[PDB]
Amino acid sequence: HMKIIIAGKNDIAVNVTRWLQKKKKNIEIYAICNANDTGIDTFQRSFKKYCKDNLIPIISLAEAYKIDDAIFLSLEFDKIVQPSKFNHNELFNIHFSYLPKYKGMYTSAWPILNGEDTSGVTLHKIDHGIDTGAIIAQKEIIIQPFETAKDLYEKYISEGTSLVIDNISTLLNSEYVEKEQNIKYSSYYSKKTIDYSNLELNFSKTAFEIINQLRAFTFREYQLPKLDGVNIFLGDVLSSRSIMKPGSILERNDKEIIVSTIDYDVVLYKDNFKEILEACKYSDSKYIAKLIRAKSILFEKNIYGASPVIVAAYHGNIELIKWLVSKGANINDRNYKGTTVAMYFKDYMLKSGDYSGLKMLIDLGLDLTLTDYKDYTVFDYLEKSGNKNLLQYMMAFMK
Amino acid sequence: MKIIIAGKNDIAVNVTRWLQKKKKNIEIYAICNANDTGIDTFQRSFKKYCKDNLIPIISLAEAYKIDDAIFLSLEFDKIVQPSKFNHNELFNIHFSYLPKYKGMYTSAWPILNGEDTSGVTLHKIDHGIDTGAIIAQKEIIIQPFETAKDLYEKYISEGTSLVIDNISTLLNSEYVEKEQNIKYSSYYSKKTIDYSNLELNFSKTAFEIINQLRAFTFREYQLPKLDGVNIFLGDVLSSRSIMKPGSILERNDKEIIVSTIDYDVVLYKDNFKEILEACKYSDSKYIAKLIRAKSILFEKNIYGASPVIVAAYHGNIELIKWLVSKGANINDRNYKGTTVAMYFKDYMLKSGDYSGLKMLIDLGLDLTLTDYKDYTVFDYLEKSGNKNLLQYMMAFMK
Ligand SMILES: Nc1nc(=O)c2c([nH]1)NC[C@@H](CNc1ccc(C(=O)N[C@@H](CCC(=O)O)C(=O)O)cc1)N2C=O
Ligand SMILES: Cc1cn([C@H]2C[C@H](O)[C@@H](COP(=O)(O)OP(=O)(O)O)O2)c(=O)[nH]c1=O
Ligand SMILES: Cc1cn([C@H]2C[C@H](O)[C@@H](COP(=O)(O)OP(=O)(O)O)O2)c(=O)[nH]c1=O
Ligand SMILES: [Cl-]
Ligand code: NA
Ligand code: NA
Ligand code: NA
Ligand code: NA
Ligand code: NA
Ligand code: NA
Repeated sequence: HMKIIIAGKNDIAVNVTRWLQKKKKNIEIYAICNANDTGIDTFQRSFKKYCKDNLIPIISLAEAYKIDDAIFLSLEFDKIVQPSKFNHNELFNIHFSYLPKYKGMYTSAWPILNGEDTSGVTLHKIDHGIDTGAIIAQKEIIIQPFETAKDLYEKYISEGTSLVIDNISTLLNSEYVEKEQNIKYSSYYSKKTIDYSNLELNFSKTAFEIINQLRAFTFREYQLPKLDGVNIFLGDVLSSRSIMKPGSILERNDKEIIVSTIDYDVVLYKDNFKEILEACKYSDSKYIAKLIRAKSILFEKNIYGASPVIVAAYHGNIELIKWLVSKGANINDRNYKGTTVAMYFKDYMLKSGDYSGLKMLIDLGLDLTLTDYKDYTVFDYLEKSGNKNLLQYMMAFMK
Repeated sequence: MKIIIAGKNDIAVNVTRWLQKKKKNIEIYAICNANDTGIDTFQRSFKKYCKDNLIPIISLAEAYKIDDAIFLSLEFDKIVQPSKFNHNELFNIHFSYLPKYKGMYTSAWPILNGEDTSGVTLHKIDHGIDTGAIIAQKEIIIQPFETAKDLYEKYISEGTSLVIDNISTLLNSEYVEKEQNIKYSSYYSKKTIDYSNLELNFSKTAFEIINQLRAFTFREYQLPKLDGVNIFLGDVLSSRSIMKPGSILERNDKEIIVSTIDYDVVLYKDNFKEILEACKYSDSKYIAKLIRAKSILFEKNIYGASPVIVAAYHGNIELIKWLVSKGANINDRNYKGTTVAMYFKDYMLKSGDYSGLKMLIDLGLDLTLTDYKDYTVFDYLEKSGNKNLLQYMMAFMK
């Protein structure tokens, strides 16, 4: 007889709700969605789309205020909840910082920008204020020095998901503890603190700070940082210290732009992801290696979720797959419909008739049991297309 | 031995002064910052001190040619060519714990950002800005109650001592250098704060806004304002208004209460002026009721007069004892270097009542101190022919 209202967006809303349906089938779910959920799966899943496809009713916040016997759980939700319009106090939020620091907006950027080594996710009570209610559970997150705003956000989504799952029973059974947030070190950033319509690198800063600007503004689906309108994908601190005014362009080549700072010169790497992606169809690793300035560009994706590893698999480019995996690519990487590397590779196998590299991919960790967001395995697609012969081949190599 | 002092303000004066007393064989050349007006304000003019002490004033171009000098920058404002000197004895005092807080407004940014500490750094002048290898640092604890002005004064004081503590090593190539790290480096330009258009930001937490107050509280430049009304500090309240941050919840003659992102804040209206006036004649019981922030007791008017000075001038000894027990400086000075003892001396002359001198002495009054014309209180008594008071005060000297 319990009820829960899940209000928000992206993979956190989707995977928390999924868990509920799998492990809490018993509980009635109502969903609230954000204003800019279009019902189309982008780099994050559409929660609106998920709810419609699963017959989970979508309600408004107005209506949510009047359900007395429900828990309310907000996950990247875009609406100011007014707690007094509820007739209960079981209102919970996952905020993407280690509160009491970084209340408010852009928590994937500000910690990077300010030079933080760590951040966190915090489950808390909702009160009238913004990210101010009492803390229930938290988890510290390491921000690696290579990681971008995008990587950080994806960690938020992932850890935020687990924290909810590790606590949701206590929320449902009213078995949780709370602690008021401290005054000291409390910080907050409004939407006005960064103007993503007019984003600008500031070279009157240290190299350290400037590399953190790049990192903090590297979130491809929104933007990359620019210099003279040229997109940049990361950069490094050089050993030289130019006499010239900070902001002064020291060199341009095909791959990079070097710039004067307050202290050390920085090299900014021109974004060539699109060129790299094209090249991953047929080129060997030797050729890709020379294209690469920052190693992490190998794990970037275009607006459909296609990565270098995914493109490599689609064209059977097995020596490149191996290399990409050795550099840290995910052998089970997915695009934004959940289509896996193994599914792309199956297309290559059908087209070429060369099945011989499957065994080696399986040894790299390739997982044939995974399902896309229609809940199909590669096996279901083969059976549907009537390729029984390739189906049994693939079956025999899985583990 | 020989030294070029390039810079401005009290630290440059203090180090130069110290050198003329404790190392009278050293030759000194100065460079002054262009915008030194030659006139003392709440900071002393280095240019003025140099002209009055016949210290030669030279330019960067000249400094490059003096091969047997060390070059000491005490907030010098010009980029130098390090390698153009024929030596590498090139030093700078910077008012931060480097590599953090490179650049400008180092009395503000650390407080704004919620730091508990800062410091001063003696380092090499090298390529970059504020980036040369570290020679010696002093950590400074920034107390929760301390303003920009309090921190600036610690910088002056501690930087001066940093220099003095290390001056032999500087003159004799006997220091140890450690190149700075890059990690946690920060820098702020002069564009990062616009002091001609300061606005408090209330879309912030209580902690941040109190730290804004502190950071912007530097009376001789400005105080923070709400409704064009000046504020001297404030406090966090345990209540939490539903009203948009920045909404005024209450006002009276003492204070203004405002909504924040989290905890309501009380902003205390600046009543220093009222306090200073009252110090002429009120006792501590009355004064204590005017105070909303203890440290307003140590502010100064445009001449440099504090409560303890006004009290001494008026022979208000009961209040001096109290002020001192609150942390005041019994030897405070105005912007001419006129000490508390000099003001009290005037009171003794006007009153003919000398008996309170022992009480101030026991509170720590120092009569040997000198003003910026270099006179003690005894010298002024001499010049004025007040031989009786001079004899009375002299009786106290061991
Ligand atoms: N070569 C050299 N390096 C130094 O680090 C140094 C010297 N000389 N000489 C003395 C002092 C000078 N430090 C500075 C610091 C900032 C500006 C300056 O013009 N800053 C501007 C604008 C530049 C920008 O932001 O790009 C500002 O932001 O306020 C000038 C001199 N200094 C100490 O070691
Ligand atoms: C709106 C926006 C966000 N971002 C980054 C910073 C944010 O932390 C991150 C997620 O932003 P967003 O998708 O707005 O989610 P949330 O509002 O829940 O933080 O995306 C950009 O890089 N550019 C943008 O224009
Ligand atoms: C110029 C200025 C400085 N300050 C503070 C910030 C600084 O760290 C501190 C000392 O500055 P100061 O050494 O006077 O810097 P400047 O070269 O600009 O004179 O005073 C103000 O509060 N208001 C102001 O208008
Ligand atoms: Cl198929
Ligand atoms: Na209610
Ligand atoms: Na914005
Ligand atoms: Na530079
Ligand atoms: Na001259
Ligand atoms: Na300014
Ligand atoms: Na409030």
